[PDB]
Amino acid sequence: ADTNRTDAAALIQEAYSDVFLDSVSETAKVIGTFPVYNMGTKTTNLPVLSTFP
Amino acid sequence: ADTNRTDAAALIQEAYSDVFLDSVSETAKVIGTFPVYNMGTKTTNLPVLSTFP
Repeated sequence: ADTNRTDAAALIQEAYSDVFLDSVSETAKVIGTFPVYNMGTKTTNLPVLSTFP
Repeated sequence: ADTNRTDAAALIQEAYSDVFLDSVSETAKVIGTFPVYNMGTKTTNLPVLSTFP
């Protein structure tokens, strides 16, 4: 006879690991790749040149 | 041949001013005018002489 793993089982803890959770927040790929402007109010006016000399 | 204010318009932002911006005035007067009693409970009884011999 021997003390089996099933006999000792109450003596044995499970563990925990986060390896399959994401390590970092995503971001909008448009924010990552196009120019970003920090707005101070709901509407910003942006002039564009339309015709020239 | 001349440019104009209409051609240049997208270059021309409007200003903002507080000169006529007034908050509401405190027009309330009975608490400053009349005798004030600081109530300590929902109801206060005021005995008065009603009739005399």
